[PDB]
Amino acid sequence: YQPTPEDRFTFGLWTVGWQGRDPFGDATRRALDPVESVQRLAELGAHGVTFHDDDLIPFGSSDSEREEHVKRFRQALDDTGMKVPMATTNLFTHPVFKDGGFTANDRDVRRYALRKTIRNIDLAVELGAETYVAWGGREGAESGGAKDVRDALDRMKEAFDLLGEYVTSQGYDIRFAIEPKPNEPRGDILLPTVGHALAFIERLERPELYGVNPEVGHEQMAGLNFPHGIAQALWAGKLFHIDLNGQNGIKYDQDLRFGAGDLRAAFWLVDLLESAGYSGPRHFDFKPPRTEDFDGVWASAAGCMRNYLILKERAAAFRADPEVQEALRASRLDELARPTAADGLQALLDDRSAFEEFDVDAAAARGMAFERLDQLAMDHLLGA
Amino acid sequence: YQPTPEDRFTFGLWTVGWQGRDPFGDATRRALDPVESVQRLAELGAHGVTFHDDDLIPFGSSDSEREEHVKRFRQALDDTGMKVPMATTNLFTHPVFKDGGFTANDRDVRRYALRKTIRNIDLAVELGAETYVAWGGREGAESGGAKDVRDALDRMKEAFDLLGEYVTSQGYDIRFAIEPKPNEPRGDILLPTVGHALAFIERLERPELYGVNPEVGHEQMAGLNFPHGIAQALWAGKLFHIDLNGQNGIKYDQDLRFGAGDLRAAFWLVDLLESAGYSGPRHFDFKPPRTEDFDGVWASAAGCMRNYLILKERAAAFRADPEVQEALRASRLDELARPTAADGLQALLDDRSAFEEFDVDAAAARGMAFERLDQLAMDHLLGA
Amino acid sequence: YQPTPEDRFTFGLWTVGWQGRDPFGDATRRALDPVESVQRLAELGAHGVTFHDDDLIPFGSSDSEREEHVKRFRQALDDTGMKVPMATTNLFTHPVFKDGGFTANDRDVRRYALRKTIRNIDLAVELGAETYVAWGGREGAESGGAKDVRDALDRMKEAFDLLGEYVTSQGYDIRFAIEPKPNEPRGDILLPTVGHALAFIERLERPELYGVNPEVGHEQMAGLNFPHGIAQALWAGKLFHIDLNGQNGIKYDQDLRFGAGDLRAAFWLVDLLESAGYSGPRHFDFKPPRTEDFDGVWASAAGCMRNYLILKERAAAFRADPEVQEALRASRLDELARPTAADGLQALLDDRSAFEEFDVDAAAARGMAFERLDQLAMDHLLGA
Amino acid sequence: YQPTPEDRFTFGLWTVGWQGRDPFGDATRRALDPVESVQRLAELGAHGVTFHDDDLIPFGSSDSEREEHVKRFRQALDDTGMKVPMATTNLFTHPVFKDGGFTANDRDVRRYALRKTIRNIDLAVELGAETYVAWGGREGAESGGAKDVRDALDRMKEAFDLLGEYVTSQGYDIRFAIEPKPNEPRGDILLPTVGHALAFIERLERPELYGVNPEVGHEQMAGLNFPHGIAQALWAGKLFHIDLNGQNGIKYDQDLRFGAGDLRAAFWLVDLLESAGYSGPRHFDFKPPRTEDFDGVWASAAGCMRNYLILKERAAAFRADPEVQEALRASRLDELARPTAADGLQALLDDRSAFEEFDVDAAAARGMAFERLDQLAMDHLLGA
Ligand SMILES: O[C@H]1[C@H](O)[C@@H](O)OC[C@@H]1O
Ligand SMILES: O[C@H]1[C@H](O)[C@@H](O)OC[C@@H]1O
Ligand SMILES: O[C@H]1[C@H](O)[C@@H](O)OC[C@@H]1O
Ligand SMILES: O[C@H]1[C@H](O)[C@@H](O)OC[C@@H]1O
Ligand SMILES: O[C@H]1[C@H](O)[C@@H](O)OC[C@@H]1O
Ligand SMILES: O[C@H]1[C@H](O)[C@@H](O)OC[C@@H]1O
Ligand SMILES: O[C@H]1[C@H](O)[C@@H](O)OC[C@@H]1O
Ligand SMILES: O[C@H]1[C@H](O)[C@@H](O)OC[C@@H]1O
Ligand SMILES: [Ca+2]
Ligand SMILES: [Ca+2]
Ligand SMILES: [Ca+2]
Ligand SMILES: [Ca+2]
Ligand SMILES: [Ca+2]
Ligand SMILES: [Ca+2]
Ligand SMILES: [Ca+2]
Ligand SMILES: [Ca+2]
Repeated sequence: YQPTPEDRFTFGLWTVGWQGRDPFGDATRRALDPVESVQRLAELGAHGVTFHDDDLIPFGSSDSEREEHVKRFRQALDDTGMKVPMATTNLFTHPVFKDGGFTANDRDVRRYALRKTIRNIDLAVELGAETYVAWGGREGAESGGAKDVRDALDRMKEAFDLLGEYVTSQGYDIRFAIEPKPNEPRGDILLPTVGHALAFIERLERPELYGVNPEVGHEQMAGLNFPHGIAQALWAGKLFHIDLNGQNGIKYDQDLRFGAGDLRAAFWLVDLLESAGYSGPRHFDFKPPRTEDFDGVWASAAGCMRNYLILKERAAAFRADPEVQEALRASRLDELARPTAADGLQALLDDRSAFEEFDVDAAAARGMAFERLDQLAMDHLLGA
Repeated sequence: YQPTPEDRFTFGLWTVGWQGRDPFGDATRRALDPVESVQRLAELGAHGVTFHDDDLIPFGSSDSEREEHVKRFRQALDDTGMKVPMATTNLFTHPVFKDGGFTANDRDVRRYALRKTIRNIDLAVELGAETYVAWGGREGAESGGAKDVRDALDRMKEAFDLLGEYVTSQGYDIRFAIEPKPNEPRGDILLPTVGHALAFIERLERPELYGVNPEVGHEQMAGLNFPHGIAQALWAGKLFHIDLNGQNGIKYDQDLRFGAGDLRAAFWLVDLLESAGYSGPRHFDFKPPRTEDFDGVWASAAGCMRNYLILKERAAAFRADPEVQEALRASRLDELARPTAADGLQALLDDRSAFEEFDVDAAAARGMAFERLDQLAMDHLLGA
Repeated sequence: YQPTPEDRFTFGLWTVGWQGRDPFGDATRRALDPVESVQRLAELGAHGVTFHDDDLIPFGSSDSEREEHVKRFRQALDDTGMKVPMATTNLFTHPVFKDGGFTANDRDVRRYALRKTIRNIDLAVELGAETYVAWGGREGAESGGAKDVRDALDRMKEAFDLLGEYVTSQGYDIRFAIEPKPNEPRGDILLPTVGHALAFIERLERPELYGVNPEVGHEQMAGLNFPHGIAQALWAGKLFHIDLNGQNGIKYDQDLRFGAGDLRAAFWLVDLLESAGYSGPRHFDFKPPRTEDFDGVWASAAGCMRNYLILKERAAAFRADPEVQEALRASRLDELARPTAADGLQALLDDRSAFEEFDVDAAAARGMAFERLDQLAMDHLLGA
Repeated sequence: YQPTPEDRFTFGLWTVGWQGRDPFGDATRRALDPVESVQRLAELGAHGVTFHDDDLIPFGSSDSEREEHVKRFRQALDDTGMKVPMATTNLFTHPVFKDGGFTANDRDVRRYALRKTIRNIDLAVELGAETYVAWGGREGAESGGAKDVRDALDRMKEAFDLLGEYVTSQGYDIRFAIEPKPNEPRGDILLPTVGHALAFIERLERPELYGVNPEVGHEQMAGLNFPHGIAQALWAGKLFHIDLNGQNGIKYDQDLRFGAGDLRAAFWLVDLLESAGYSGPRHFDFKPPRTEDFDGVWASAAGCMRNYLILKERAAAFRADPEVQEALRASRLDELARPTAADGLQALLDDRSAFEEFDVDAAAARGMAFERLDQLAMDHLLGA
């Protein structure tokens, strides 16, 4: 279960570089130079790395320092063959963003958020990124009177439209991917789920430039089914990128390594990504637990890729098994894929077998055989 | 705090008529004749009533029985002055819908679900309903292999498109409102939140014919903020109807009376509905607890309306209070409502005050004053 | 992975016999005669069956009918070799228990609950049960003023003490096991978790006669860690029985088959039961989904046992693997098992290495190596 | 609604002194000198303040610095009349406690945790504290193999027993109060709820020296009912202290000001504390949101006390209202408080009215009248 470049495994600098500070605790690890992270990730088999502006160039850097940080990072990419498929802006750490970046009540802060984002889009394009993620972690509120949500959505649409106008004006090919999160750090965050983000994009001036970047743990923090949400994003043609990790139910964002947390949902997620032919990066946005030292960081990163590969094998074995294919037919998954009334409305209205002469009791008595199907899925996942 | 017709308070026959059966218990109340419910609700001050096909006409009724049930119900509406603003189809009780109505794996069941829905749309229009709700409570799954979600969304779009074609073909003015629910009775339900439902409608052939019918307790079962979701529905122009009740967090659907459950969210919800000028029915979809007898049913129904009216008074007093208006300005809610960059992209890019000369520390130091604002909101809610 | 009698797999009559009625749906399966269930379960490899009074003898049965129902059930046990290790009372279905059995506000109902329980304890002992479960599903409230909790705990202690006095007076060897549940059907249920139940037992007159019957899905409905709760019950010497099933997080009680839901928690649970040498029944309290017909019921029941057996194999392989034993030492699990200060308080107070000369930085720098350990656990669970 | 000394309102130095750092953000406020916090809290009407060792004396302080910090703090207490009723140890911030203090796998860390705790107990007693809180925020795990829970409970009992032996040996009158939390910062924390903590105390060598310090938001993070848990702690005689704040359901620990979050549960909590005659500190363990500046910190602290006082008034008005007293009788709360069978077991067994001649249907038909009672409670809370 060894990673290959074709696996398109990527990691954020902030994942393996997380120093272990939490709401109740100081750092447990020293900061990592991005150069070292790129070298270690490449040795593990990763194919790419992603960054926030402030992960790559320390906030408040001079132009000379900025150029030096980029130069060293570019050298590490060149030394390893690593790609930079995606970048994003830090609009959450600095205290100025305490009430948001794009939807801050203070208009001067909203303007500043856009200028900081635009500067980094230019850098992202220079490093070859195809996707630019927006995670509005500070957009939201802890109390009802603090944020009029319709006004905040107007400000959020305004900002995304300006960014769309900027990329179009520069002839860039980069597309945006909005990453939903339901809460944390704000009490409630705006566009809290993949559904809210999909609905919002359809009101933007150039919707084609935007998609979603769903994260396993985020949808799970709302107790939602992550593979279902990904299916709806795929159905919309909007799965531009994805963040893989684990989460143990409704609680704070744990960012466990992928495979940890809800193992069965990880299995059905990989089954769906592979069956649907998702072709973007398989990006891990996780945090090696603060209990770990540097050796445990790299073990945790390797485990993300290993788990994806084991799950890929088992889901492929499941779908290819003739006994599973027979069970899928027994459960009528083939009939779910056939149109309900390709004959048309009038034909349906005149079809007595659809109503007047439909034997509801006979239909009701037919078992769905879903448990047998699911135990074949469990046996394949466990290699039983 | 006495209801008036202008309050547009409505109730489902199945709410006050709920007999108290739960997963672990038999009925605690006798069935109510819809005629009696219409009479009692009208005496409490309600203005309208809603129904599923099977609440008004027992499933499997002959045409003569159907006509008789409707005749008596029409007489009660006429005797009381009560309206029927909304109706819906029962696509969840009968065992034939065990795997769904519109998204059942069995194609014959999907066709039957549409024929049952169409028959009731005709009746709804005859009774004067303006909104027809779809609640796909059986659409979903308990296991991963049982339902391919992209195929189910294709079947769901197909069904909604056929229904849109049917209402258009009859020249009806009725519009549809899809009611999201994240789970229960299925392990996970398709279109689980207001966001997913809004995003789905934008892929339908005639999106203008569809909106949402969000329910307080449903969004709260995903731990989401209900007033935020309603704000996004309003922002989209899609709040066609609403279901009001209470819920105590993430657990089974409690359907408490409105005002119970999360009282502060009820306050901010009524504040938003009234400020936004929502003009549809204020419909209660709740269940008087099974501990209650018939007298407690009517007390619970009256309490729904009373609570809405007390909250309406307190939210109006809050928004009208000059001290609150000053606090809103102190927290910059006025600046949230002003465009970020009406000057345009190029002007923003050339504005040094937005970046090069923006004093982030001075901006960061400015408190938002949200706690003072929220304690004024608490004082108004409590009449302190 | 075929069950043997030594596996002590048991099932409630109400599990495979569940007819599929839910809050929104009618039965999807015909009732099962307990005789048929005992025969089918025995054919699958189960070793025992459990019952509520009302599952075995229909509520309101005459003495002759009661004797006949018992006679046929005894014949089926004799025909199959099946055991009856545990029984319990239905104090939740009948409307008289709408506000509780032992803690009903109506005193006449509390007395009746005790008389109904006592009658069935006599029957349980006659059928050979060693454990009598109490699940106070109706003990609790939907509103604050409805139940004074200190008074309800007094009534609950009174009832358990009377039951303890009754078994002691008859010379029975049967012991009680209280099954916690946090909510559903009541908004909040009294003794909501294994901790609350353990604490309550320590205030009973004969605490030795009571233990707990924790259920996987119940603790998970509070988002608690089920193996941790079982560890605390074991630590207390109070794990008298256990209910095995699956649950997908915080939501209504799903009662999926064991292995479904949180698969990693099922793995750590079986690892703990086996390592601790738990010797009671491995009882499944689950509901085959209502999508299923009779064939799917038996497939679901078989899957419960299969999953327990696969997890038993993988956890045993994990603990026996020398590489895992080395990792456990690397993570200091051996040092967790050694007393902190067997040298005593004064020796600790005078030990400069414990404070004055303790190098906190050197200790802090040592990684815990938990991720490597956990990926060995994942590899064993998946057979990778 | 102005605080008085008799209200016993207290606050932790770390509450109003919280600098606003979160998992995704830097500090938004400068550190406060404890002297200033004591002065400001006293001006607001608080009566006492509490501390962790490391809030009062910076970690790694020399003896001279330690004495100076204490001297200035003692001067501020003397200048204001403020009390120090409770203290606790910081066993979570420093990286050495990354795997716990008392239950760290590393034995040297467990010894160090006890020595750090003992040093601060001496200081707490010198400052007049009556209660010493233990919050084992780092005791727990993110993965199954990392912590054997029975061994960790042995180590936890060992540590508490040594602390009990230490206070007894010094003749101190101080008692301990264990504060449960279900998760955060560890994936799952040991003794996750008030029930688990109560059960654990009953296994300690001197149980009389230990009680609980429940926190509103903590029990709510498990979706549990906080007033119910407090009722069980009161029933056990173990409510030694309490932490008051708000929380909006199951998610990360928000620590909102008291009254925010679940307002109805705050009402029933204050009703219970006052009716039961709880006589310990009404301590606020909350964090003014990081959106706020210093003025908003003091507004938030004042709001905690104001809300407690408004709720105290409304709950007292509720219990004193003759119409509410009549409703309580109508709902049989008086019968809940009467023994079920003071006549004894044999009298119950021979009482035909308890079984043979009990009319279950007549009893079942009696409504509980809980909705009318609850709407009187809502009307009192809102002053309607
Ligand atoms: O993906 C986002 C992540 O979830 C957050 O924690 O940091 C910003 C990243 O863009
Ligand atoms: O028993 C069921 C079978 O498993 C399924 O495949 O077809 C319907 C039948 O009723
Ligand atoms: O609004 C829906 C309700 O939530 C459900 O329980 O019954 C169908 C109704 O249409
Ligand atoms: O103190 C703050 C004030 O409350 C707000 O209104 O303006 C910013 C100031 O910094
Ligand atoms: O174990 C209990 C189960 O969880 C409940 O649903 O039925 C009573 C059983 O005793
Ligand atoms: O690297 C760590 C190792 O994995 C563990 O076993 O001992 C502490 C070391 O610091
Ligand atoms: O009460 C505890 C609080 O909940 C935690 O966050 O800090 C330690 C305090 O002792
Ligand atoms: O209607 C009910 C009344 O409200 C209660 O107080 O007594 C039982 C009666 O049945
Ligand atoms: Ca995350
Ligand atoms: Ca992410
Ligand atoms: Ca509902
Ligand atoms: Ca509804
Ligand atoms: Ca259950
Ligand atoms: Ca059970
Ligand atoms: Ca807290
Ligand atoms: Ca606390």
